[PDB]
Amino acid sequence: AECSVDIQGNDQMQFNTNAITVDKSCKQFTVNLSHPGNLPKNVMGHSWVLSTAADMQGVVTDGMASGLDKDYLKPDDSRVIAHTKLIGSGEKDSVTFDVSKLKEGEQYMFFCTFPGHSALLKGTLTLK
Ligand SMILES: [Cu+2]
Repeated sequence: AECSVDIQGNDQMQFNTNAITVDKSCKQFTVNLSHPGNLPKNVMGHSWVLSTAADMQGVVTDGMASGLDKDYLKPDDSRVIAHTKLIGSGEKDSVTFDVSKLKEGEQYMFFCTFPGHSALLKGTLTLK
């Protein structure tokens, strides 16, 4: 796929990919989240967070702090250029970011913020 990537997350708390390379001429990427599973968004939710590793943890720890209604996300985090809604069982959400937001050289990680999710589910983004 050009300047889009068909991601997913599942009941077996695993991401179907653990890395993403974005195209330097991509002038707008997309990440279409897809939940194939039987667990609700309240006990096995997932979401795609775009943010370096220099702040991944904090967006995490400060993510599971923002209630459950605040999609276990700190409201208006600058430490996230892009993120997806908290879908769940049979749900499907996405997000498209500015590839001018994506700085070269700087490492980058996507993950899940649901209390103890980022730990397991994640993967490296890059600007090849
Ligand atoms: Cu998750």
